[PDB]
Order: sequence, then C-alpha cells, then structure tokens
Amino acid sequence: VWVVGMGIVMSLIVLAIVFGNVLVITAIAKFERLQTVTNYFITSLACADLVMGLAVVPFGAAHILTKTWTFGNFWCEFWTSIDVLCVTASIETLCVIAVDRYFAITSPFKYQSLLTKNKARVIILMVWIVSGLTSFLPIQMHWYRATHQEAINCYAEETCCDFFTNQAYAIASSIVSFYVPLVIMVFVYSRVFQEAKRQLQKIDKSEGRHKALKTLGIIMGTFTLCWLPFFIVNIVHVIQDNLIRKEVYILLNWIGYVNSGFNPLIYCRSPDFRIAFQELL
Ligand SMILES: CN[C@@H]1CCc2c(ccc(O)c2O)[C@H]1O
Repeated sequence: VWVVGMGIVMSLIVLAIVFGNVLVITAIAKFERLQTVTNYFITSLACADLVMGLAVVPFGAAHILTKTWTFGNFWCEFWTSIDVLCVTASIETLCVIAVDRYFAITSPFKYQSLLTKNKARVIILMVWIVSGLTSFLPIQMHWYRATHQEAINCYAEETCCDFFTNQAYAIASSIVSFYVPLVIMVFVYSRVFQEAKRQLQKIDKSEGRHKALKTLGIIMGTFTLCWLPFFIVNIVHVIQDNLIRKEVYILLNWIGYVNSGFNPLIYCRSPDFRIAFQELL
C-alpha cells in the first residue's frame, strides 16, 4: 500500500530535473543576447545536471522499488562511475563559478585580461577531465574493491547491487570532491561580502539626507544543507563500521540529488533571462 505512492514522487523528481535542465540549455543555445563568457559555466553545469537526471536517478529508483537489480554487473559499475562523475563535475563547476565572481568583483580593471573566450573552454575541459579521471579510473579498473567477506559475497553475486569501498578511497574521493571547493567558496564569498559592505558604507558617506546577506545566505545555504551531511556520513561509516546503517546512507545520498534540480532556479534569474523565457512560452 506504499509502492504506488513513492513512484509518483520519484517520477515528479525526474521530470522536474529534466525540464529545469533542458529549458536553460535551449534558452542559452537559441537566443543571441544570452551568450556570455560567464554563461558557459552555467551551460556546463546544466549539461552535468541533465546527464544526472537522465541516467542516474531512474535506474536507482527502479533498484530501490523492485529491490533486485535486473541487469548485469558491468552495468552497475558503469552506473556508479557515471554517478560519481556527474556529482564531482557539478560541485567543481559551482566552485569555478564562485571563483569567476570573485575575479569579477575584486579586480574590475583586469577582469577582461584574466578571462576571455579562449580561456573559458580550457578551464571547462580541465574541470571535466579531472572529474572523469577521479571516477572512471578507480572504479572501472577494480581498485576500490574492499576486502570484507560480505563485500566479496556481494561482488560475486550477480543480482545483488551494493557499494563498498576501502577507507582510503572514501577519504580521497571526499577530499577531492567536496572539502576543497567548500573552502574556496567560503573564502570567496566572505571577501565579496566585505566588498559589498565597504561600498554600502561609502555610499552613505556622501548621499546623506541586507540584500547582500539574503543573496549570499541563500546561495551558500542551499548547497551546504543539500550536500554537507552526506559526506560526513561518507567519512564516518568507513572510519567506523557499526555506526551507520544502509538506509540512512541511501536517504542522505538521495537528499543530495535534488540539489541539481534547484540549481537552475537559484542561479538563473536574470531579467533578460526571464525575458528569454517569455519568448519561448
Ligand atoms: C552511488 N552513490 C555514490 C557513492 C559514493 C560517492 C558518491 C558521490 C561522490 C563521491 O565522491 C562518492 O564517493 C555517491 O553518489
């Protein structure tokens, strides 16, 4: 009396992610005024989110509902690799956008020289290749395999699908994918807030006779609340085995998936971009 219910919610999640990614991609592609050096990063992020929504979510949904993975083992390895790739690519694109905003605000005179049309494609390709090398190489080549009896029993079984890793690989993946971008974003947005406060004081210095907090708070809080608990649990269950069950792990992982859905809504809100929506519909 509960299978017919959660399926509807998961289908709505899939539809929302697909629609949110596709609308942004087509709006940027087919409209002349929208093209900008800063909009290419948004295009890369939208592509990563679309790949996530198209590939990762439905297969995991089917696996959760029917409780039996009705495909091979090569397919499950590929699915895990694609999931890791998409997650790390999304996070690194976020940190790249934050760094670009810092460069734009802190140094306005030299902003043109630092970033150009040629230098953005190279950065995007570098981000994508480092994201790909972190996931496919250690997974597709069986270098992350564990040494537990339950782990080998699960690995030998064809139908059963589950995730087991050694502690070292979990630590390395978490460090590469989450912590460093978070530190970079924190420093960037602290500096941006300081600059905004300084300008706000400077204006009221002469023009005699808030919003920055709202914007920075929403931008940081959405990402931090969506993704922070999952990586803490990721470290914890491999440092100590008894603490974390297999259901809390899945729930906290699935919490982070919805972040890709909200990202186009929070990042793309420019008035010209809404005008671009207006023409489409
Ligand atoms: C299938 N779930 C995976 C399992 C581990 C993992 C994820 C995402 C990023 C990482 O760096 C990881 O190590 C999760 O999406």
